[PDB]
Amino acid sequence: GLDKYLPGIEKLRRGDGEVEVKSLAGKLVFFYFSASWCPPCRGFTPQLIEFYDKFHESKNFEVVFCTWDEEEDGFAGYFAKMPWLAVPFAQSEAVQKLSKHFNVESIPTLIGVDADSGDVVTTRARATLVKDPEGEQFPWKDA
Repeated sequence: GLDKYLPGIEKLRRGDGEVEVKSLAGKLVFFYFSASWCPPCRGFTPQLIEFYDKFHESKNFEVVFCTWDEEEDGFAGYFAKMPWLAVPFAQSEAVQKLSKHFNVESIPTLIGVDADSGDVVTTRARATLVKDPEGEQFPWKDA
């Protein structure tokens, strides 16, 4: 189901190593579009980390950082501060195309899709998460 969003990407970053995209079977996957340079990302990222630490297991989801940073050497530093996965910096073309697919015009943006079906679940999770820190309305389904 994820083939559509990350064509021919089989591995994602996690800490200093990697995981197979196959390990996301059955999960809700949030693509998190952000950058070290983005002012509103600074305040949002820690709110997402809190939500992830509390609920990624119990609510069965994963976060995949999709960078808008264009400085390679900053990538390590910025992703190092996150607990989840990332599209590798060298697969930035895939991130750009995904950003276009979802009409991401500003960051931060958080889009949730079902890994198995590829179906879009929510496109507004950056807005809804800040008003729902306990995830009482998770996964904030689009109409």
